Amino acid sequence: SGEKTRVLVVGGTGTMGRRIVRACLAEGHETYVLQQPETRVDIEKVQLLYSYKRLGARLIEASFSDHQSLVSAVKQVDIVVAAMSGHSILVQLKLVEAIKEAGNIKRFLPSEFGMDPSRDQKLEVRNAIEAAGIPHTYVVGACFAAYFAGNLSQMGTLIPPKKKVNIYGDGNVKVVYVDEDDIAEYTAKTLDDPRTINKTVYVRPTENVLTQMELVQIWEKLTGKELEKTNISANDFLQAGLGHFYHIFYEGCLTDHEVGDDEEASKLYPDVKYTRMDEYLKIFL
Amino acid sequence: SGEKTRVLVVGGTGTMGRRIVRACLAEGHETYVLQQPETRVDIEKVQLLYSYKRLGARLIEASFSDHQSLVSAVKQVDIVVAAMSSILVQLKLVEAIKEAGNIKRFLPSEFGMDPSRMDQKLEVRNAIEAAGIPHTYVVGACFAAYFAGNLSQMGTLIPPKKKVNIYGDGNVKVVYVDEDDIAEYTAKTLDDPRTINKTVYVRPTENVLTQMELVQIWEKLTGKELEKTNISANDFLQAGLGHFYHIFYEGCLTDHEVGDDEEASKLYPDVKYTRMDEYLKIFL
Ligand SMILES: NC(=O)C1=CN([C@@H]2O[C@H](COP(=O)(O)OP(=O)(O)OC[C@H]3O[C@@H](n4cnc5c(N)ncnc54)[C@H](OP(=O)(O)O)[C@@H]3O)[C@@H](O)[C@H]2O)C=CC1
Ligand SMILES: NC(=O)C1=CN([C@@H]2O[C@H](COP(=O)(O)OP(=O)(O)OC[C@H]3O[C@@H](n4cnc5c(N)ncnc54)[C@H](OP(=O)(O)O)[C@@H]3O)[C@@H](O)[C@H]2O)C=CC1
Ligand SMILES: COc1cc(C[C@H](CO)[C@@H](CO)Cc2ccc(O)c(OC)c2)ccc1O
Ligand SMILES: COc1cc(C[C@H](CO)[C@@H](CO)Cc2ccc(O)c(OC)c2)ccc1O
Repeated sequence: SGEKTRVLVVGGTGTMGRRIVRACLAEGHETYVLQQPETRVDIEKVQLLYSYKRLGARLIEASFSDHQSLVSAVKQVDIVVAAMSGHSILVQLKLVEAIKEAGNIKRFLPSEFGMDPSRDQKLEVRNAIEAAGIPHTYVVGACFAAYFAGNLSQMGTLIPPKKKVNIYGDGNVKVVYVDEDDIAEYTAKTLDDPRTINKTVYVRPTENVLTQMELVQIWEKLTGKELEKTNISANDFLQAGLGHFYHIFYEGCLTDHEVGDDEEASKLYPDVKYTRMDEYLKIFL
Repeated sequence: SGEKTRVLVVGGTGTMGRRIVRACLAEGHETYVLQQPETRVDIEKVQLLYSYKRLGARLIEASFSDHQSLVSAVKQVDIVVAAMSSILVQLKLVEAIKEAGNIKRFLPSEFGMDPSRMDQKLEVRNAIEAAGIPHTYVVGACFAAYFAGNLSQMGTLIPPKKKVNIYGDGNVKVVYVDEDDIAEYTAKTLDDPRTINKTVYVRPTENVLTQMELVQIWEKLTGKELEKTNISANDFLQAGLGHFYHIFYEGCLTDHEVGDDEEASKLYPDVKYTRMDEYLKIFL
């Protein structure tokens, strides 16, 4: 009843935000969603937002250009999660100023969910959070399945190729492919977890640590068709986004440091039966 | 098992199309959704399409610029429903339907004002009828999301807080319909022998309301009256504003009777269509 953590989700109509909204409701949190003036005959945003009320969330109107309305919104919750487009990341600095003036917020989870930026606008938001003394949790370390697994890490499409695939290097660099729904559930589980206050939580579910070639081979075993592979060397991979890609697939930046059980999502929350990539890929068959 | 009508939905990731996909699934039709290539780069579209598979729909890949893929798609079904916007894109669909020869009925992208009073939809209708393709035209409603939830105010989709523009005297009857009900009516009519080669008017009786009636439904829900500013026809100097003028000044959705044999809520009385007082509650 009154036991619930009250969470405000900022960016709740986004790809990752909507998942976090639902994950927070499904965890049992009293879930609030920031409603931005953005009606501009955006029928998708509107109906998504109001679909949340049917599930029991509440909407809080505020505007990022109206400092006191952000202050007013965060004063109604205990915890703030932001999941902005990732100019949107730096918009969170206004959010930090409001949390700081509000004084009531117990934890802020900024818009991370990807490459650890501590190896740039995400770092600027971390520094602001830590400067203001706002307790935080940084959720990092995953490749979104929809942008990297469903297309077999090909670019410019979101579904499996039918005949041919580009392999980056030899495709033996380890990558972390995670269904975005699992990222959202780990986020909902960790945001009031005392174990993860002021920590980085790595989302590295063990069985989803895979090379690209391992991901491709999962697909070939599902379809029973060998794809024609073309290996692309680091140098042929001669704008920033291709740079993100190079750090993941050529430098192994998601897997090159081990992580402890006290800081890895699937060990912290072993009850989350995360989606393996053979299961994830079946929907495309 | 296999006594189900097979239906292909074109435009399945759009506002109406997605509703029609689900309504066909809910009606028990073996449901197919056209999967177009430019879908591949849009994660909203992709998650939508593939979520249909989890509900039991199949996807058919085809492209409008590839006649043979259209032909191959329509040979897998018995009925085709299109819900676009690109209205003229349906011409390619018609030639495909024509060549395949197996389609028992085509429902083109209508779901608004009957164009045959009022253009690109008429061109499509001419092509449908010139090819001898049996048809059903679903018309006659204002989408509740675009006209009811905003109390028919413009530039917003949610109820206003204080002011509201009343058009004329707000005494002209308009037809406000939950898009879900339009879709279910479509799903129910598409294989119904009474509606072959007919126009079906979606005009549920309790939802024939003047704008002022709609506003008063909201005031009874909030307990607050709003500031009303009336706008004369002439101040009503966008071709969406023309649509609006026809609806709220000329009353073009309601200036003509429709018979029970051609009105969806009489044809399909088990559809408990959403009344506007229920529809607006979500905004309280
Ligand atoms: N492979 C991976 O690991 C992936 C990780 N990410 C990361 O996840 C996080 C969320 O990314 P993503 O889901 O793609 O973001 P989205 O593009 O889906 O946007 C989500 C929300 O951001 C808000 N937003 C966007 N632009 C603005 C703006 N100018 N002003 C105010 N609000 C804005 C909106 O809030 P509202 O809903 O209220 O309208 C929107 O709903 C990011 O940190 C991103 O880097 C993203 C890609 C894949
Ligand atoms: N007040 C009212 O009653 C309203 C009436 N309508 C009517 O409803 C019907 C459907 O409209 P609506 O659901 O709002 O449409 P949308 O704007 O939601 O678009 C629907 C789908 O049409 C496809 N599409 C759009 N452009 C193209 C194109 N150039 N080529 C190929 N496909 C395209 C796409 O299908 P895909 O998923 O396959 O990519 C798109 O997702 C129309 O006849 C319209 O006049 C619409 C608005 C309100
Ligand atoms: C994994 O870690 C991160 C991942 C991201 C998302 C990246 C970059 O934006 C995605 C696009 O969103 C790349 C991509 C993938 C497939 C595609 O077909 C594609 O076409 C252009 C682009 C951001 C930050 C991260 O830390
Ligand atoms: C009922 O008759 C029809 C109705 C439509 C929908 C029309 C567009 O054409 C809607 C937008 O899609 C107009 C609109 C609505 C609300 C708004 O806040 C708005 O911003 C100003 C503009 C289509 C075809 C029809 O036959």
